[PDB]
Amino acid sequence: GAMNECAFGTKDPVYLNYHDHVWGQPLYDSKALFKLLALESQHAGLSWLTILKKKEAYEEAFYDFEPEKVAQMTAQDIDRLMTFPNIVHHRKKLEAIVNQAQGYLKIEQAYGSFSKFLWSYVNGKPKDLQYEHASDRITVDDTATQLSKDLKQYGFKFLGPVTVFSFLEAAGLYDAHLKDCPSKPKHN
Ligand SMILES: Cn1cnc(N)c2ncnc1-2
Ligand SMILES: [Zn+2]
Repeated sequence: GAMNECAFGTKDPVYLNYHDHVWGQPLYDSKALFKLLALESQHAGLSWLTILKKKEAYEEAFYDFEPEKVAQMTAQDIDRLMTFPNIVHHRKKLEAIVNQAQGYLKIEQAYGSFSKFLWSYVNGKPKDLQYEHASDRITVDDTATQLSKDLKQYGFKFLGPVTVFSFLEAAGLYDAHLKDCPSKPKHN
């Protein structure tokens, strides 16, 4: 039915729990948003479920994505992570998270809150994309393109427009659930 169409055809409870409890569900906590963003940056070349299943390994490797701690990681820390089990052993991908954490800190210095910075891109409330079929879905748009360009100036890496669009859907700044999906959030 609708949930199958909405949730990328999966019957995996890990992915379904993610669909129901995280994906497209508005998230306002700054450190939690950073986490989703950093995980999205690890996707390219792999399946998304692959990254999802590596989440706990990443949390251990990156101090539960606490940006103050991640931003201080050294080349020697990355050397160590290249053989840490069950994260993606892609050196630029791992280095990118450290750079992202530095950029988060710069944003917070200028704007107070990474969450307030991000939510501004949708005027403070979730944009319902109003999809009816999975075939309606696009992979990038103007807002994601702008946010991608803007993050670069603060030192974020591995976050192109398509990747940022995926993050907006995941964080619930965009609601990409189908109209009849039982997990579609209510809006006001
Ligand atoms: C298919 N899919 C579902 N959820 C996400 N967060 C994703 N990121 C990249 N691709 C994704
Ligand atoms: Zn859904």
